[PDB]
Amino acid sequence: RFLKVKNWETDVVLTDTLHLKSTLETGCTEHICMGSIMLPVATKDQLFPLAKEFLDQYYSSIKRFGSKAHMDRLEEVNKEIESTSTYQLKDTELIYGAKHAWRNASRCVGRIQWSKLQVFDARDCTTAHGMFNYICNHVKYATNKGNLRSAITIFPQRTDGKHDFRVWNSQLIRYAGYKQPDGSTLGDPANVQFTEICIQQGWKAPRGRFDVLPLLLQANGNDPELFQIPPELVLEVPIRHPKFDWFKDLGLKWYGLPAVSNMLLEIGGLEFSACPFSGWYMGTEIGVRDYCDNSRYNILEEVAKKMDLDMRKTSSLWKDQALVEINIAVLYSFQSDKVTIVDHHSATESFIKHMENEYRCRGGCPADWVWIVPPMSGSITPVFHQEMLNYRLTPSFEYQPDPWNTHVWKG
Amino acid sequence: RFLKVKNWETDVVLTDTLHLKSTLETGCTEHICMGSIMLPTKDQLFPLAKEFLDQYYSSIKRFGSKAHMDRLEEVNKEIESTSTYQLKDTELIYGAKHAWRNASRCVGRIQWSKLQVFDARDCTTAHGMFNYICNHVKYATNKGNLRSAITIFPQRTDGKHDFRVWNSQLIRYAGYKQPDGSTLGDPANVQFTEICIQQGWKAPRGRFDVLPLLLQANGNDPELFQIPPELVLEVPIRHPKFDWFKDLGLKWYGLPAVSNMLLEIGGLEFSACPFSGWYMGTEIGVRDYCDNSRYNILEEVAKKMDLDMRKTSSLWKDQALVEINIAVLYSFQSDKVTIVDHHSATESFIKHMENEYRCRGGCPADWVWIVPPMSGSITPVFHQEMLNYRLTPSFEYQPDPWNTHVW
Ligand code: HEM
Ligand code: HEM
Ligand SMILES: Cc1cc(N)nc(C[C@H]2CNC[C@H]2OCCNCCc2cccc(F)c2)c1
Ligand SMILES: Cc1cc(N)nc(C[C@H]2CNC[C@H]2OCCNCCc2cccc(F)c2)c1
Ligand SMILES: C[C@H](O)[C@H](O)[C@H]1CNc2nc(N)[nH]c(=O)c2N1
Ligand SMILES: C[C@H](O)[C@H](O)[C@H]1CNc2nc(N)[nH]c(=O)c2N1
Ligand SMILES: [Zn+2]
Repeated sequence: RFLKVKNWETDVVLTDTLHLKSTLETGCTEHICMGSIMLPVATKDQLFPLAKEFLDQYYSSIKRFGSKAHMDRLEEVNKEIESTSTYQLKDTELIYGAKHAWRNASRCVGRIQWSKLQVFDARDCTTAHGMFNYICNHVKYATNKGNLRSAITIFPQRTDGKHDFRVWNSQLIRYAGYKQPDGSTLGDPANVQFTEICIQQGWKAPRGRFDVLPLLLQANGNDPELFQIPPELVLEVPIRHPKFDWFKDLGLKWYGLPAVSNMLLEIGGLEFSACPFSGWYMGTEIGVRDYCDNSRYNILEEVAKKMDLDMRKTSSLWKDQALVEINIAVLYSFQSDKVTIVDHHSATESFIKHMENEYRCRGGCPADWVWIVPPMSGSITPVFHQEMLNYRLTPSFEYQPDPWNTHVWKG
Repeated sequence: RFLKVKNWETDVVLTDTLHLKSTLETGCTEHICMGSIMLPTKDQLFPLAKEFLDQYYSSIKRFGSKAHMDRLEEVNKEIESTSTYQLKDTELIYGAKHAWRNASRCVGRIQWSKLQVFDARDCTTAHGMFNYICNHVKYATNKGNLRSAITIFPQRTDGKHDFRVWNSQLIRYAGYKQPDGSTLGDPANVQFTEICIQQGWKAPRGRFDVLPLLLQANGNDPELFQIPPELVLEVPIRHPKFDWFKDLGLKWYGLPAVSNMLLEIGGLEFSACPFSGWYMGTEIGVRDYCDNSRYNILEEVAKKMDLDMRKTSSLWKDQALVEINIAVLYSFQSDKVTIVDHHSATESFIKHMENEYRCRGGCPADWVWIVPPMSGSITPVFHQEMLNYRLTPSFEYQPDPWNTHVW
């Protein structure tokens, strides 16, 4: 079956055959679409077929499908599975696997870069202190004094599900949130819970509006342990505006390195529950979501007062006006300090080129329109007008429950 | 069976049971989501009628009463004899209100039960259609105090005697391809404009020429008609801060009136059913004015604003977008023509959803369409999970008649 997608701005039609490979479920049915729903121990039995499918993919990618080396690898993995109930990936397979999980991430607009990904193999790691060291090196390499480089660090795979490696942080770098008795929140409201957990684990909170959180690291199923990332390793950018001199007095800053640390990486049926990865920001992530969401820093009102906008009625579009200014400020501040950032116009234009290329060379590109279209100025970006098909390919990045919900405390 | 939808900003969770009454297919499968694809007999007619009549009689709390069963036998008999049937006026009104209620891509549904239904099922000619349409336009415009309305022409018979309005909307602006190779006026209507000209329309060849109506009655060739200009309320576009805004030469019409869709009630097909409401400001200010394949005025406006157009990262397009949208709303408000901004419309829609979940067990909603084409995440709908499914009665798309009609 061939499926077509059309761009309604350019009339370009593309043909997807790749979706035929898709194994997993979407959440939708012939009678209901769950396209806007945010979230819609493996055995020997299920494991070899997952391993085979992955090695067939890997050996096709290197143009050695059906070779002796291909056949020998299948038998060796099969034998390792019957012997030990699991198997170990080669370095090369691990690299290919991690790159492909990114290549397959349908909610990621930054995928044009998928094949430049620095893979750090941390599968010899045994302790939380070892994790902290691996994570510091990742941050330093990825930050690169502002010239950001994509990277992922891969800790040991799940075994019985009782010995998981986890990074308890949702991102490697984030700011604390503190609920006051009067119901107001100081810092980032998204991190209130995680911040309480840290404090309870013995973190001494400085209790300001931008306190970088400590790392909370679990190795081999043990109780997690706290670490402060060295501050010379945390690149931050004070936010100012190219025309509004008062913008700086809002006291805003943000960190330069977006690094997601709470996803599960699946490769050939193996589960990597700690696999922190990082790229660089698209401006709207900070300026639209982090600063302007009502449940986040929520600065729209304050910024609009300072611009003296008419706030008596929504139809003055004061919210929209202040929103664009904050986003100019974010981009300007990053560019002036030579910290890599991409604006939403440029990122979306690159994505369309990436998608066309993927359709030609790969037979498709799974994409989640709800997520790809930026949270401001939707239809002035070319992705708004692009039909997309969403489907699940492996290797993949998946969500997993927050560890404080599942962890067995040892004391 | 029971499905939950969460709002991530407010933590409100709703439970959807209404989806279980869906019959039509979505285009998705368990292996693929098509949520962003724009277009994904006697025997057939009776279950359809029975399903419609059951929901009707239940809506007036007479499910399974004497009247209910009686109507079912009467429709059954008429189907058995004539191969079709006729809706009672009450059913036609209910079916139209519900097709709007069920329109998953419409953010304006809080208003669904206040719809004026004009029954035009006695119409026989294009001149008659023209009269009904003018009456619809004058009624709906109401000197700027807009009122929602639908006019419903005779249902389909053999499919060779279709009533059709060939316009996509009752009121739209002409578009002309030029020697230069550029486009004057609205490029979305270049083809339609040409069909009007090959029908003998004398085009003023301007940037805002109201198109004639092209009306097909009973399967015949369509005929041209000019709407009386005094019936077409228009708004000159000016800006509350920027004096120079007036000089761009911009205006828009007050009445949004979709005229190319098909209304399905009880298995009966109404191929001509123009309906109208009132604008959300972004439809004009973001889509009509700023789409690259439309009026595409971004470059011009950013110019008058002396913005830095060197690099995309100065957000010049975004700054200009906002001003333009302020201007559209300001103009309509100053002229007392009903309009709603995207903030107010999406807040009403969240309220409507809450109403529908408690009263009806759900609300079918297409997030890709409900979320405004600007400032998405600062509107509450962005943070609202929605379930999309197809309920009947419904509005459906149909082929452009010029690809189908036999001249
Ligand atoms: C190189 C620059 C990159 C840019 C500009 C970028 C852009 C983005 C953006 C804007 C999102 C949406 C996140 C949200 O709104 O919550 C996203 C999601 C995602 N990206 Fe990227 N990305 C980049 C690199 C990467 C890398 C290196 C990986 C992994 C190797 C990755 C994998 C993912 C995944 C798995 C998601 C889904 C997150 C979720 O569902 O919560 N991306 N990307
Ligand atoms: C009265 C105020 C109304 C507002 C503010 C409103 C708002 C909108 C908007 C913004 C769209 C999306 C159109 C697009 O982006 O192309 C839409 C679509 C739609 N609306 Fe409404 N609406 C209103 C009344 C109505 C009425 C009276 C009906 C019919 C009785 C209706 C039925 C529909 C349908 C069927 C669609 C989908 C059309 C398509 O797919 O092209 N709406 N509405
Ligand atoms: C690698 C990378 C590069 C980049 N530019 N941006 C990113 C996403 C990060 C940063 N800016 C947002 C954050 O995204 C990670 C969290 N994403 C939403 C998680 C979520 C919450 C609730 C329900 C769900 F289903 C999912 C990663
Ligand atoms: C009744 C009403 C009120 C309102 N405020 N707004 C409206 C939508 C009108 C106005 N502003 C746009 C137009 O919408 C009608 C055309 N809609 C898209 C047609 C289409 C093309 C190609 C593929 C598709 F799947 C669909 C109706
Ligand atoms: C309900 C809705 O699906 C949810 O708010 C989504 C919408 N699109 C998104 N898109 C991105 N990139 N990130 C998000 O967090 C969301 N949130
Ligand atoms: C490809 C994509 O589905 C298409 O551009 C859609 C997206 N969302 C939309 N939303 C509305 N309200 N109107 C539209 O025309 C569209 N276009
Ligand atoms: Zn779907």
